[PDB]
Amino acid sequence: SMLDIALLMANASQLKAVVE
Amino acid sequence: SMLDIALLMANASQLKAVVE
Amino acid sequence: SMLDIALLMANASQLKAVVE
Amino acid sequence: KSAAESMLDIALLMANASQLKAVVE
Amino acid sequence: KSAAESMLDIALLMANASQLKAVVE
Amino acid sequence: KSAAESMLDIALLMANASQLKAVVE
Amino acid sequence: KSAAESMLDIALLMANASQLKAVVE
Amino acid sequence: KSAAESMLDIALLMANASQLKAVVE
Amino acid sequence: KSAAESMLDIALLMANASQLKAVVE
Amino acid sequence: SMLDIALLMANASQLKAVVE
Amino acid sequence: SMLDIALLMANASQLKAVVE
Amino acid sequence: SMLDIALLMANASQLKAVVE
Repeated sequence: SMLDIALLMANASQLKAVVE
Repeated sequence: SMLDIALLMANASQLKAVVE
Repeated sequence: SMLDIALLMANASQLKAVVE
Repeated sequence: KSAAESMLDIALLMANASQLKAVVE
Repeated sequence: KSAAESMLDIALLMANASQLKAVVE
Repeated sequence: KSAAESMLDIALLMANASQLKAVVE
Repeated sequence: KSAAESMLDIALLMANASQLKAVVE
Repeated sequence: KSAAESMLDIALLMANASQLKAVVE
Repeated sequence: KSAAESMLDIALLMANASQLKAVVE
Repeated sequence: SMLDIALLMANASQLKAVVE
Repeated sequence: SMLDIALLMANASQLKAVVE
Repeated sequence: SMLDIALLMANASQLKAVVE
């Protein structure tokens, strides 16, 4: 007997600007 | 007996700007 | 006996701008 | 000039009603 | 000039009603 | 000039009603 | 028993770029 | 027993870029 | 027993960039 | 000159339960 | 000259339970 | 010249329970 309700959300934002 | 409701969401945004 | 309801969503946005 | 406008979304709606009646004599 | 405008979202709604009746004699 | 404006969100709503009735004689 | 489970959502995404160049000599 | 579970949401994302160049000689 | 569980939310994200260049000679 | 972007969204949920 | 961006959202939930 | 960005959100929940 087991009733897991495991549930996730996630975000991400990488930004590698090499502006001269 | 097991009743998992595993469920995810996800986002992502890579951005490698080499603006001169 | 098992009643998984595994289910996902996902997004993505790569952007490699080399604007001069 | 230039431009690049992206947009994108996801929706989800559910009414799951799982049910289990494991029985052993 | 330049520009790059991105936008993106996720929604989710649920009414899960899991139920278990494990019984052993 | 340049610009890079990103935006992104996630929503979630739930009404889980798990229930278990483990019984052993 | 009884039950009445309702759920409903709205999404919206925009990139409006209005622009006006009113000129009078 | 009885039950009445309601849920409802709204999302919105924008990148408005209004611009005006009123000029009079 | 009875029950009435309501839930509801609103999101909003913006990148407004209004701009005005009123000029009179 | 006018550039309205008027725009709406709306929800509603009436519920008149007379459960005895 | 005018650049309105008027825009709304709205929710509502009436509930008149007369449970006895 | 005018650049209004008027914009609203709103919620509501009436509940008139006459439970006996």
